[PDB]
Amino acid sequence: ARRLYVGNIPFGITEEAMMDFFNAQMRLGGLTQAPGNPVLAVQINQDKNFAFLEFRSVDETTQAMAFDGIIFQGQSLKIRRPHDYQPLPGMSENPSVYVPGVVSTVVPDSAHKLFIGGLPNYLNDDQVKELLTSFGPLKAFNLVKDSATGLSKGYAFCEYVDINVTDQAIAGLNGMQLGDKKLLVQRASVGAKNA
Repeated sequence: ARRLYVGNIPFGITEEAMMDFFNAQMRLGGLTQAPGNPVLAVQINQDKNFAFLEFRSVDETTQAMAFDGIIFQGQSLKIRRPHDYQPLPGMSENPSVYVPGVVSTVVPDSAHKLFIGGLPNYLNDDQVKELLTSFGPLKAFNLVKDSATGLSKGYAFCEYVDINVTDQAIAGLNGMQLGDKKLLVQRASVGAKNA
Protein backbone atom coordinates (compact mmCIF):
# COMPACT_ATOMS: atom_id res chain seq x y z
CA ALA A 1 0.00 0.00 0.00
CA ARG A 2 2.38 2.70 1.23
CA ARG A 3 5.42 0.46 1.58
CA LEU A 4 8.00 0.05 -1.16
CA TYR A 5 10.01 -3.11 -1.74
CA VAL A 6 13.70 -2.26 -1.94
CA GLY A 7 16.24 -4.97 -2.63
CA ASN A 8 19.89 -5.44 -3.60
CA ILE A 9 20.75 -3.58 -0.41
CA PRO A 10 24.29 -3.30 1.05
CA PHE A 11 24.94 -5.84 3.79
CA GLY A 12 26.39 -3.91 6.71
CA ILE A 13 24.67 -0.54 6.41
CA THR A 14 22.17 0.59 9.05
CA GLU A 15 18.46 1.26 8.56
CA GLU A 16 19.04 4.78 9.84
CA ALA A 17 21.69 5.57 7.23
CA MET A 18 19.68 4.10 4.36
CA MET A 19 16.56 5.97 5.48
CA ASP A 20 18.42 9.29 5.60
CA PHE A 21 19.80 8.53 2.15
CA PHE A 22 16.27 8.13 0.79
CA ASN A 23 14.98 11.18 2.69
CA ALA A 24 17.78 13.29 1.23
CA GLN A 25 17.09 12.05 -2.30
CA MET A 26 13.38 12.76 -1.85
CA ARG A 27 14.16 16.34 -0.82
CA LEU A 28 16.94 17.07 -3.31
CA GLY A 29 15.02 15.57 -6.22
CA GLY A 30 11.84 17.41 -5.32
CA LEU A 31 9.85 14.25 -4.66
CA THR A 32 8.70 15.59 -1.32
CA GLN A 33 5.15 16.93 -1.29
CA ALA A 34 5.88 18.25 2.18
CA PRO A 35 8.91 19.10 4.38
CA GLY A 36 10.40 16.68 6.87
CA ASN A 37 10.61 12.94 6.29
CA PRO A 38 8.40 11.27 3.64
CA VAL A 39 9.19 7.92 5.22
CA LEU A 40 6.94 7.04 8.15
CA ALA A 41 8.47 3.68 9.03
CA VAL A 42 11.79 2.21 7.95
CA GLN A 43 11.85 -1.59 8.17
CA ILE A 44 14.86 -3.31 6.63
CA ASN A 45 15.44 -7.06 6.55
CA GLN A 46 19.13 -7.31 5.74
CA ASP A 47 19.15 -11.05 6.40
CA LYS A 48 17.15 -11.78 3.25
CA ASN A 49 18.23 -8.52 1.61
CA PHE A 50 14.83 -6.84 1.31
CA ALA A 51 13.31 -3.80 2.97
CA PHE A 52 9.88 -2.23 3.24
CA LEU A 53 9.85 1.55 3.39
CA GLU A 54 6.49 2.84 4.56
CA PHE A 55 5.80 6.39 3.44
CA ARG A 56 3.41 8.96 4.90
CA SER A 57 1.57 8.94 1.58
CA VAL A 58 1.20 6.97 -1.65
CA ASP A 59 2.08 9.79 -4.05
CA GLU A 60 5.65 10.28 -2.84
CA THR A 61 5.95 6.51 -2.56
CA THR A 62 5.11 6.10 -6.25
CA GLN A 63 7.48 8.96 -7.07
CA ALA A 64 10.32 7.27 -5.19
CA MET A 65 10.08 4.30 -7.56
CA ALA A 66 11.96 6.41 -10.12
CA PHE A 67 15.17 5.71 -8.20
CA ASP A 68 15.01 1.99 -8.98
CA GLY A 69 18.67 1.14 -9.42
CA ILE A 70 20.07 4.02 -7.38
CA ILE A 71 23.72 3.72 -6.35
CA PHE A 72 24.06 3.31 -2.59
CA GLN A 73 27.27 2.14 -0.89
CA GLY A 74 28.34 0.32 -4.03
CA GLN A 75 25.03 -1.49 -4.40
CA SER A 76 22.14 -0.66 -6.70
CA LEU A 77 18.92 -0.34 -4.70
CA LYS A 78 16.10 -2.06 -6.55
CA ILE A 79 12.78 -0.31 -5.94
CA ARG A 80 9.64 -2.26 -6.82
CA ARG A 81 6.16 -2.82 -5.44
CA PRO A 82 5.91 -5.63 -2.82
CA HIS A 83 4.14 -8.93 -3.44
CA ASP A 84 0.59 -9.70 -2.37
CA TYR A 85 1.15 -10.82 1.19
CA GLN A 86 -1.42 -11.27 3.91
CA PRO A 87 -0.31 -11.56 7.56
CA LEU A 88 -1.64 -14.95 8.65
CA PRO A 89 -3.80 -14.40 11.76
CA GLY A 90 -4.86 -16.87 14.42
CA MET A 91 -8.11 -18.70 15.08
CA SER A 92 -7.63 -19.68 18.70
CA GLU A 93 -3.84 -19.57 18.63
CA ASN A 94 -0.89 -18.30 16.63
CA PRO A 95 0.23 -20.01 13.38
CA SER A 96 3.60 -20.15 15.08
CA VAL A 97 4.49 -17.13 17.25
CA TYR A 98 5.54 -14.07 15.20
CA VAL A 99 6.12 -11.62 18.04
CA PRO A 100 4.68 -11.18 21.56
CA GLY A 101 2.76 -7.97 21.02
CA VAL A 102 0.41 -8.73 18.15
CA VAL A 103 -3.12 -10.03 18.80
CA SER A 104 -2.41 -9.43 22.50
CA THR A 105 -4.53 -6.30 22.69
CA VAL A 106 -8.10 -7.55 22.52
CA VAL A 107 -9.37 -4.60 24.52
CA PRO A 108 -8.91 -0.86 23.81
CA ASP A 109 -7.09 -0.60 27.15
CA SER A 110 -3.44 -1.03 26.27
CA ALA A 111 -0.23 0.09 27.94
CA HIS A 112 1.44 1.21 24.74
CA LYS A 113 2.62 4.69 25.68
CA LEU A 114 6.35 5.25 25.49
CA PHE A 115 8.30 7.45 27.85
CA ILE A 116 11.18 9.11 26.04
CA GLY A 117 13.75 10.59 28.38
CA GLY A 118 17.33 11.75 28.17
CA LEU A 119 16.60 14.60 25.79
CA PRO A 120 18.16 18.09 25.88
CA ASN A 121 15.89 21.11 26.35
CA TYR A 122 17.06 22.93 23.21
CA LEU A 123 15.15 20.35 21.16
CA ASN A 124 12.03 22.01 19.79
CA ASP A 125 8.66 20.26 19.45
CA ASP A 126 8.90 19.85 15.68
CA GLN A 127 12.25 18.04 15.82
CA VAL A 128 11.12 15.68 18.58
CA LYS A 129 7.92 14.81 16.71
CA GLU A 130 9.73 14.34 13.40
CA LEU A 131 12.29 12.01 14.97
CA LEU A 132 9.72 9.75 16.64
CA THR A 133 7.34 9.86 13.66
CA SER A 134 10.15 8.58 11.44
CA PHE A 135 10.02 5.25 13.29
CA GLY A 136 6.29 4.68 13.07
CA PRO A 137 2.86 6.37 13.15
CA LEU A 138 2.24 8.27 16.38
CA LYS A 139 -1.29 8.37 17.78
CA ALA A 140 -0.40 10.55 20.73
CA PHE A 141 2.44 12.97 21.41
CA ASN A 142 2.71 15.10 24.53
CA LEU A 143 5.96 16.88 25.32
CA VAL A 144 6.60 17.79 28.94
CA LYS A 145 7.51 21.46 29.18
CA ASP A 146 8.23 23.70 32.16
CA SER A 147 5.13 25.68 33.11
CA ALA A 148 7.19 28.73 34.06
CA THR A 149 10.22 28.60 31.76
CA GLY A 150 8.46 27.29 28.67
CA LEU A 151 11.31 25.03 27.59
CA SER A 152 11.07 21.25 27.51
CA LYS A 153 11.88 19.22 30.61
CA GLY A 154 13.77 16.83 28.35
CA TYR A 155 11.21 14.03 28.27
CA ALA A 156 7.86 13.22 26.68
CA PHE A 157 5.13 10.61 26.39
CA CYS A 158 4.32 9.24 22.95
CA GLU A 159 2.23 6.28 21.82
CA TYR A 160 2.56 4.60 18.43
CA VAL A 161 -0.36 3.21 16.45
CA ASP A 162 1.24 -0.02 15.26
CA ILE A 163 2.27 -2.59 17.88
CA ASN A 164 5.34 -3.82 15.98
CA VAL A 165 7.30 -0.64 15.31
CA THR A 166 6.94 0.46 18.94
CA ASP A 167 9.39 -2.07 20.40
CA GLN A 168 11.61 -1.83 17.33
CA ALA A 169 11.90 1.92 17.87
CA ILE A 170 12.87 1.14 21.46
CA ALA A 171 15.56 -1.29 20.28
CA GLY A 172 17.07 1.45 18.13
CA LEU A 173 16.48 4.74 19.93
CA ASN A 174 16.92 3.54 23.50
CA GLY A 175 20.66 3.42 23.94
CA MET A 176 21.55 6.49 21.89
CA GLN A 177 23.09 9.56 23.52
CA LEU A 178 21.95 13.14 23.02
CA GLY A 179 24.90 15.23 24.09
CA ASP A 180 25.58 14.12 27.64
CA LYS A 181 22.21 12.46 28.15
CA LYS A 182 21.54 8.82 27.31
CA LEU A 183 18.29 8.33 25.40
CA LEU A 184 15.95 6.27 27.54
CA VAL A 185 12.97 4.77 25.74
CA GLN A 186 10.52 2.39 27.40
CA ARG A 187 6.81 1.98 28.04
CA ALA A 188 5.32 4.19 30.75
CA SER A 189 3.65 1.29 32.56
CA VAL A 190 5.75 -1.91 32.59
CA GLY A 191 4.23 -4.53 34.88
CA ALA A 192 7.31 -6.18 36.37
CA LYS A 193 10.41 -7.19 34.44
CA ASN A 194 13.03 -6.70 37.16
CA ALA A 195 15.66 -7.15 34.45
